Parts: sequence; structure tokens; C-alpha cells
Amino acid sequence: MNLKVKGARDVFEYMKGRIPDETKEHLFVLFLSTKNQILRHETITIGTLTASLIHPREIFKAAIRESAHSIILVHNHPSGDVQPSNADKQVTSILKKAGDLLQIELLDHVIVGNNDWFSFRDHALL
Repeated sequence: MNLKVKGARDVFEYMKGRIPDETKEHLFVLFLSTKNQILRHETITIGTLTASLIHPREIFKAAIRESAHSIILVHNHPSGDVQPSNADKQVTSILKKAGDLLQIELLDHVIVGNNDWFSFRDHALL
């Protein structure tokens, strides 16, 4: 059971086969227990990532309902460069401080693509 998240790599592996259409951009939120066990995940956006499509209210209602301890954000890039856009970095800002507010910490934001992933935390970017 690879459902315990120790690092970004575990997120990458968990999301394998879970992108509905890899040509489309998708935002996902994984809900983690106090022991970093992936409880479940939800599809936030399906579309192109604008910060206005993010409604902290919805994301965290599911978090609070699942009594998630923390959350991890996953973005796929159809293209294949897992480097983050400024749209990605804006949604990271608003969910980081909404999680701090609500004490449901944004542990990481991981961008996934073909064979490859990018961790915001690992690039001192969270």
C-alpha cells in the first residue's frame, strides 16, 4: 500500500492512471491524514488553470468533511514541461494561506507530466 506520502514521488505514482484525459489540464486535491495517508482525492478544475476557477470554499469543504489533516495539490501539464506557470504559482499562494487560515496545511503542490514531476516544496517555492 503506497498510499503513505513521504515525498513528492509518492504523489506522482498515486496519480498514475488517474488523469481522465492527459491532453487536458486538470487540478486535483489529495486529502491526507495525520499520518500522511492519502484518504482520497478530488478533481477541482477540468479546463485551463485560471485563479478565478479556484474556490477555496469548495476545496476545503471536502477537506473539512473528510477531516483531512493536510492537502496536496496536483496539476497535470499536457505539454510536457512540469515547470510551473504563474497561474500555477497564484493558486498555490491562495490555497497555501487559506490552508494556514483553516489549519489544513498545503503540504505541497506537484506538477505532473509524461514521465516527470515538479515539487513546489522541493524547489523552495511553497
